[PDB]
Amino acid sequence: IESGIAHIRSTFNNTIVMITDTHGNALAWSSAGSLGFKGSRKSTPFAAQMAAESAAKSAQEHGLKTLEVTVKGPGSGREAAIRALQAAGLEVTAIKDVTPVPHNGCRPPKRRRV
RNA sequence: GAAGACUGGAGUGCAGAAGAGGAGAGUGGAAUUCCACGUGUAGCGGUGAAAUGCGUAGAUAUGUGGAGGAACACCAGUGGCG
Ligand SMILES: [Mg+2]
Ligand SMILES: [Mg+2]
Ligand SMILES: [Mg+2]
Ligand SMILES: [Mg+2]
Ligand SMILES: [Mg+2]
Ligand SMILES: [Mg+2]
Repeated sequence: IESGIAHIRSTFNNTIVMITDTHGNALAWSSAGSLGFKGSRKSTPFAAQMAAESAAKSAQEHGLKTLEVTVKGPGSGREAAIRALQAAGLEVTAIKDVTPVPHNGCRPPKRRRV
């Protein structure tokens, strides 16, 4: 409405972008798979470019001049989408890293190729 | 072998110090999974490439509460104790 927030999760397989309110309910979303990418083409920064553009440009109807980006996931598609959202008109107030680091909680799945 | 003597071995007392040494009872936070709720739309997941799999009974993402189990981020170092 006036100032929402943007959630992004660009893992090594996909880039999902979110736009919500400041109290945190969904408005519009897009993904690298929604644009027609089949193989591992999702993980590229360019697929994140199209996802970010198509998600920010569809947030115009809701109405938002400011937003903040919360970046989660270890993939290679964060800066691209952050810049694409910032360069569509809405200025990103601040950027945060929200990766879920555990304090040695539960054992991870076994190492690959053994 | 026997009878004595000594303190440089061994032990006791006195004054200090460090420590993931052991056993019993009780509390803490972050995170994974499950459950309920509010917008929320067509995909999510995964590989070198895919498919099986989950998803219009409406998933992923998304904020708010509840349950349970296991291991203890930084400190952390050919550091410490046995
Ligand atoms: Mg002595
Ligand atoms: Mg919890
Ligand atoms: Mg599982
Ligand atoms: Mg949920
Ligand atoms: Mg929760
Ligand atoms: Mg020793």
